[PDB]
Amino acid sequence: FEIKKICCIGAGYVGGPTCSVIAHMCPEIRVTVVDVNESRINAWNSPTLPIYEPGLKEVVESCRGKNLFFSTNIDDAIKEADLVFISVNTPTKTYGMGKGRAADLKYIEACARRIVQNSNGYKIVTEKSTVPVRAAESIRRIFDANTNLQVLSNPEFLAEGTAIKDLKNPDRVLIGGDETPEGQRAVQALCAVYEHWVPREKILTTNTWSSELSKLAANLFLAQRISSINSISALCEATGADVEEVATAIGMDQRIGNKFLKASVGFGGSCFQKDVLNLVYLCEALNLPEVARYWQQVIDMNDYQRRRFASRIIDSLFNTVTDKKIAILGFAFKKDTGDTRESSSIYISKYLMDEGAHLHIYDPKVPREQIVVDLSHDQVSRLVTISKDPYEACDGAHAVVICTEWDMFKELDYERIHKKMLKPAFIFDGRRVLDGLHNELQTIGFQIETIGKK
Amino acid sequence: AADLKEACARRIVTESTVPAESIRRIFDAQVLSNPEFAIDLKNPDRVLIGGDQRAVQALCAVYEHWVPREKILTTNTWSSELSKLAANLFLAQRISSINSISALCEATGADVEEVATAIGMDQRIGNKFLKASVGFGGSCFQKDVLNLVYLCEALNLPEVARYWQQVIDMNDYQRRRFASRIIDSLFNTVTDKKIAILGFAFKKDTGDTRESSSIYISKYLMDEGAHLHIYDPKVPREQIVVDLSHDQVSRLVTISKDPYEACDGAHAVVICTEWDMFKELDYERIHKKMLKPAFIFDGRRVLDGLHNELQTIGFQIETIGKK
Amino acid sequence: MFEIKKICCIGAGYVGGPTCSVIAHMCPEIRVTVVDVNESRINAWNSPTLPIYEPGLKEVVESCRGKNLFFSTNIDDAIKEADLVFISVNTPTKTYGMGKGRAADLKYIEACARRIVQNSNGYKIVTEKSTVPVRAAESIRRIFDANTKPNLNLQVLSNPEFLAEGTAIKDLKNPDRVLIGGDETPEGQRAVQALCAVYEHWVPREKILTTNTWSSELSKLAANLFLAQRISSINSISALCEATGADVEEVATAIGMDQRIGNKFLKASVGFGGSCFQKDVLNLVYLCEALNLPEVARYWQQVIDMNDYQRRRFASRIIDSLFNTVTDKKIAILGFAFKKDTGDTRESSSIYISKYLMDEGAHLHIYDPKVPREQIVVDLSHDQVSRLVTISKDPYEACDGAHAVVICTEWDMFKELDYERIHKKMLKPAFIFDGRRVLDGLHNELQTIGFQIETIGKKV
Ligand SMILES: NC(=O)C1=CN([C@@H]2O[C@H](COP(=O)(O)OP(=O)(O)OC[C@H]3O[C@@H](n4cnc5c(N)ncnc54)[C@H](O)[C@@H]3O)[C@@H](O)[C@H]2O)C=CC1
Ligand SMILES: NC(=O)C1=CN([C@@H]2O[C@H](COP(=O)(O)OP(=O)(O)OC[C@H]3O[C@@H](n4cnc5c(N)ncnc54)[C@H](O)[C@@H]3O)[C@@H](O)[C@H]2O)C=CC1
Ligand SMILES: O=c1ccn([C@@H]2O[C@H](COP(=O)(O)OP(=O)(O)O[C@H]3O[C@H](CO)[C@@H](O)[C@H](O)[C@H]3O)[C@@H](O)[C@H]2O)c(=O)[nH]1
Ligand SMILES: O=c1ccn([C@@H]2O[C@H](COP(=O)(O)OP(=O)(O)O[C@H]3O[C@H](CO)[C@@H](O)[C@H](O)[C@H]3O)[C@@H](O)[C@H]2O)c(=O)[nH]1
Ligand SMILES: O=c1ccn([C@@H]2O[C@H](COP(=O)(O)OP(=O)(O)O[C@H]3O[C@H](CO)[C@@H](O)[C@H](O)[C@H]3O)[C@@H](O)[C@H]2O)c(=O)[nH]1
Repeated sequence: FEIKKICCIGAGYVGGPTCSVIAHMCPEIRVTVVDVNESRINAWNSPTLPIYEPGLKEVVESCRGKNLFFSTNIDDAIKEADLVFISVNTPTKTYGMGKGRAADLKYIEACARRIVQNSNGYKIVTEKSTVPVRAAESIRRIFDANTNLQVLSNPEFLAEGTAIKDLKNPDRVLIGGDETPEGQRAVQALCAVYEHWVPREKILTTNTWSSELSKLAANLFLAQRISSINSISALCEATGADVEEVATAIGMDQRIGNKFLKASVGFGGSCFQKDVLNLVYLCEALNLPEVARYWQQVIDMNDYQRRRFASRIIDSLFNTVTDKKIAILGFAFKKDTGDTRESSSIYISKYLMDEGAHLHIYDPKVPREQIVVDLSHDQVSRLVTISKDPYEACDGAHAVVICTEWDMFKELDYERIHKKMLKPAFIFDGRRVLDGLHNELQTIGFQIETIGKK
Repeated sequence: AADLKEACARRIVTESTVPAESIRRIFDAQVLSNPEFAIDLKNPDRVLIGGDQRAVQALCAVYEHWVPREKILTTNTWSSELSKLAANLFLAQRISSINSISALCEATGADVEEVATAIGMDQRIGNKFLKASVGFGGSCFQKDVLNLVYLCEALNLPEVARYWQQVIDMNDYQRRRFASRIIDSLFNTVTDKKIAILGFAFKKDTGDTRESSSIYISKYLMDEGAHLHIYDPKVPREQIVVDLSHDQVSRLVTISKDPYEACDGAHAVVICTEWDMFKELDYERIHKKMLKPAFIFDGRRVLDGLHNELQTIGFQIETIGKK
Repeated sequence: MFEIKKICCIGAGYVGGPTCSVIAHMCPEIRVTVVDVNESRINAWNSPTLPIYEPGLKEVVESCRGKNLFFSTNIDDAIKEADLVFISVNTPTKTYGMGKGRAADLKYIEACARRIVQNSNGYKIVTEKSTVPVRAAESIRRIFDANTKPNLNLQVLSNPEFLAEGTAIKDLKNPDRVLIGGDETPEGQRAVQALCAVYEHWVPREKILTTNTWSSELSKLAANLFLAQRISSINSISALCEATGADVEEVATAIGMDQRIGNKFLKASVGFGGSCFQKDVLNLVYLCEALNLPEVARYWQQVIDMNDYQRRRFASRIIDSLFNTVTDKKIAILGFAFKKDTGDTRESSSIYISKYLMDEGAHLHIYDPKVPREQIVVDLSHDQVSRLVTISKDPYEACDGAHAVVICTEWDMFKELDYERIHKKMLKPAFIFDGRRVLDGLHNELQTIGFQIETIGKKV
């Protein structure tokens, strides 16, 4: 049967865009996006959405109330839907066994049990959340216990900031399901939904475990690249080579690809580190410590890169930063989003705060309450100010610290900035956005240090 | 670490894969970089040339006969020497990463071929050098990782040193757990059992055996006392003897002239090189003449699909990245 | 040519105050102005009760306070009037962030340099007496080269100090040597020579060494290294003595008679204290980890670890002889200063021994002849103090009913106590743990009296 009603438990960075794009593409399907956070739902029904995603505002306003809905009423959405997406979060457990390593599956378990408490007849439950391998066996055991529901895997590959383009023109779609009769009917049903706008060559079908594991493996390879090119940047700094030339060189070899080779202060975002940690913690239970400590190097290098960079700043400021004003330009974890999950800016700020530095922080899309929240747990009242515009942040600053590649940081007037900074002045370029702009800054008198230059 | 023993350099008074500023001091008391990346010579992805200036352009002038200036990259010399290494790093690291994934698959019922397929369709990742195996071989890869590791130990960059050292370690793990897998399947002992080793080259379509995983699987099985019968189409007999020597070799190694005679009375067939001729073998013939139960360890994913036939023929088959 | 006639010293502490009082005493024709932010301190200098205890200091200060020696909170005006500016502030170990517990906190220095280049014009010599990491001057030079003014020409020197507390006045008046470092340029050597001219009034010329800034800074550290290494080395031997039957004092004598080794700083102890020895080693250990010298770092780290071991060994001997329980047991701590003839407590082994016994729930009664009472209370805090710490007005009150007497500071008076009397009112068995060897030779008398006496480097 053709899927006519779709429910998505979890209206976050996945459930919101992914269902907006399903509705814009499939006008004969009813897509209700639900969530327990009533303020989140209400924001999804607002002129100011709860997440900044380019193109997302257009897409939502094009369907909300035609076939795109956002509701707090979790039950009826499931009861009447033909397909329930699970797109809830799977953080790293902060407690109990595996604290700091294992993924917390309590929010998935919550969906699985509310689905069966609120549904009759035939429905397709799809796991889009990034789970461990064989987690779809767990939903199956639940459904075969409190007894007709099928369980599928359809991970997402959207990266935040480019989520709309990536959802309209995906490299591939991954659908994993049972190798049974009942399962292969449910898979080709989900294919039908995607086939409205994804070509069939770019829809990949496998079994449940191979799918759950492909998502982790892909994120490992991606994260590994960054760390790999990040490690080269420290190599460059010690041999006077240049990480951008080396990266450009590496990337011309077609078998390597030219993507994901931009050195940086450190990868951030909701998923990479938690997924790597997840896979490592998987490996211990499976008695696979080599695989475990192999991928663990992807995290160690990231942590190194951030620390090395944080120390770069303190060392250069004549080894002390207590009571010194420093500007942090960029708090989002990447450009063109307002998500600050695991942003390297948190980790540099927290390092600089431990030295007693007074921070002035600016970011175009990140709301101030998030920064205050991210930097706390007061120490924040004393040391952290949040600036309305950048020139305010650098007024009387000893140093300018760029942690996010917002294109506008080139556009700044460093003549003006230099006139009002304490002397001597420094710029610490954590994203290489200022390449080529050096000689200017050098003549202006700024001392410019960046990732991958001696 | 790099055996730089220079002998090329001083004789002169462009490059090899090196860690050139030593040249400019010998010469101080025309030095560019131009490393290599088979018959690849004809349509190179890119031609690397590094210096400090018309000399880069003389060497651009020579390549330009068949490579367009778009595909020719000039840089400083340090960045040229580094770029050669880091490429091989990223390449070798892809292989070790996918090898690590295979172990994961074997323990969870995923297929490394399905997982690699899904991985590589991410254009950012790219789908080259993602075919799991028993271990990467060849002159440059392991040499180049170690070389860079030493270079890091001597620049006080141990975080970096030990990060890339995992590319070697995981390759070592992939080779030993395969060997360990052969031995465990044959009831924990392999002493005096004939085992057929199929394929001694490091990749297919070469005679090159340098650092071939076949060397290390064979040596592992030699430490147990297995009777190895080795056959490889192009690798010369005497190179096998030399590669396993340093007597242990004479007591345990037969170099067979064809695969069917090396598989006769064997407990296991261990495929280490991806020669296509191994796919086309009469495996129903092999199995009648092998001891029972017969085994096939496919360290190259060359028997994919044929499993049902082989399994029904009565063969017991184990392959990388699929239980 | 150029003569220093006005000296400002930012920092009125154990260095700034004595070094300037001596300078002023020997040079009637130079105006020495010692400034500090701490108004309660400055005011104590202008009082008859000086803020620190140094034998002879009260004499030297009173000799020229109001004539050519002054103490003022007016940090701004002294800078602007001075021909020479001493930076003499503290460089503690960072208690936070990167290098916590290792690296030196340069914030106070950096504060001086910016306040100097703000409040100053014309020609001044900026001199770094505080103990800094190698190259720390170079940071001051850069601060001056970016915040420059018309006709401002601030010169930067290294003039490290070697006085020991408890001998500061004697050391400042006949120092083994003076160390001055400056850039090997025209401008620097001018300023180097102008600082020599000052010291030349009372110090022999040959004893005035001139080097570059680095060499100067590093020398101060290395000397402090070599010094502490001797203590930790003899303390190491003392351990081997209690295990073998040797006697550290006998061994120390035999060692120091070799003139290549020399016979000073071989007096084994519960462990070295004072503000500089531990931090200066750690500072250098930290400095090596940035210089990619891991072998040198761990070489010097041993000085600190041996001293931490000498202390904890002693604390454990006490606790073991009280059968590993000390709860509510009275114990007398004689000596809280880090050496005799001083009020200073910074890093005094007495603190650490008191902390080890407070973790056992003992009732400590502490007596010191010079350390002020609230200092001890501060030093033992961060109430555990309320329940466990009494501060004694005299040693006999401190030993009244005690299980043990722990001598930590070699105050000459402890050796003269009425130990017959102490013993009568102690609980038996009645221990004396001598952490300073001040009671050697009284072992026979103390033993017939009934005391259980133990000491560093003597076998039990
Ligand atoms: N952010 C990204 O780029 C991508 C993330 N993923 C994965 O997709 C998942 C979704 O992550 P995000 O959307 O970024 O996180 P999120 O925190 O923004 O979304 C989770 C939402 O689900 C709601 N929720 C949780 N449990 C619920 C329950 N029992 N009932 C109803 N609502 C519930 C929460 O209130 C929250 O608003 C994660 O597992 C992530 O690893 C996969 C691909 C891309
Ligand atoms: N005490 C000793 O035996 C010797 C120490 N040194 C070195 O000399 C330095 C001075 O140490 P001490 O005098 O013993 O320490 P201290 O703590 O007694 O003296 C420092 C004084 O400077 C004041 N101060 C700090 N920053 C200031 C500022 N910006 N403006 C004005 N006043 C400020 C403080 O309030 C304090 O009164 C240390 O770095 C030490 O390593 C060198 C030789 C001997
Ligand atoms: O060359 C690069 C590329 C990325 N980054 C950093 O990597 C982090 C994450 O970037 P990105 O990959 O876009 O993060 P996400 O937006 O979370 O997307 C990733 O994680 C998602 C959730 O697992 C997957 O859906 C996507 O495929 C995957 O790209 C950011 O902080 C970037 O600054 C670099 O430093 N250098
Ligand atoms: O998907 C793959 C691809 C290769 N391999 C194995 O890994 C090795 C790769 O060898 P190969 O790449 O052919 O080695 P070389 O022929 O020495 O050349 C490589 O190393 C050179 C030196 O670093 C570079 O110039 C080349 O671009 C690079 O392909 C072989 O043993 C293969 O069997 C796999 O296991 N999976
Ligand atoms: O043989 C000895 C000598 C000293 N100490 C102890 O070691 C510590 C240090 O003693 P001392 O050297 O007098 O301390 P300071 O008074 O701080 O002076 C030292 O530290 C100063 C600051 O760096 C330097 O200027 C001096 O040269 C150097 O002697 C004290 O707690 C002593 O009890 C011993 O245990 N055994």
